[PDB]
Amino acid sequence: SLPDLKIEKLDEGVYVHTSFEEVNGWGVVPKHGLVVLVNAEAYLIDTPFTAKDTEKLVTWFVERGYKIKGSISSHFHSDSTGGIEWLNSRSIPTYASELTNELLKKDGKVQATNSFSGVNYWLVKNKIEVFYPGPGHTPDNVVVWLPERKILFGGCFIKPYGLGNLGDANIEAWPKSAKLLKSKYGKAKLVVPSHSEVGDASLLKLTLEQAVKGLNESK
Ligand SMILES: O=C(O)c1cccc(-n2cc(Cc3ccccc3)nn2)c1C(=O)O
Ligand SMILES: [Zn+2]
Ligand SMILES: [Zn+2]
Repeated sequence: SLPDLKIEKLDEGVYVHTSFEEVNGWGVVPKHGLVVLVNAEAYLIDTPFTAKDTEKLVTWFVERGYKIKGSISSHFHSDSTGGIEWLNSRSIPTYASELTNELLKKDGKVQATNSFSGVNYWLVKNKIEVFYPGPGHTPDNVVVWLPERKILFGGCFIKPYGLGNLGDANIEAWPKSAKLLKSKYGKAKLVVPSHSEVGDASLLKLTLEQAVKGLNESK
């Protein structure tokens, strides 16, 4: 019924994985994440919704000669963390911020075996960086910057045509968070959202526009 997991090259060493899941009210939801190759090693940027899809993602790169050295989840929702439990069972290092794992704990969900704190964190030095722009889609949402390619994975923060699920959003901080993100990564060549198509740096402007709009319509 749902479309199959999809793995497409985005740039040298950078793939987009897209998994699909029926959520009530949204219909069939695409979820983009990334796989990043650092030498012969693969790093998941977000997991698919499910264990099954996460395992297909892993064997796709293991088949091709890459070992999985780590995954990081950009916020606590299952569309970023759905495969952490499966990864933990395979001894694959999982990462999530302290707050993200805190929110997973409080939801009765399996946590990543590694955490980081602070606004900045290198998953792989000079290759894969994690940055927290402030609350928005969720209290814990973080973006992943790839400095050698100028690719920003915005996750569920980047929302150019609607803010999506507001269940855990902070609509009052989101505009300040988006404006900070827009100035910091304005030279990004590609911007990858969770649920919308890859774009250029204008997706940062549009995300700001939608967050300001969303704040005003709540008053
Ligand atoms: O990450 C989440 O919390 C999440 C979960 C499910 C859907 C989600 N989204 C929904 C939309 C708008 C939309 C409208 C119609 C079709 C597809 C998307 N954007 N994201 C989300 C989310 O907000 O990230
Ligand atoms: Zn979310
Ligand atoms: Zn999402």
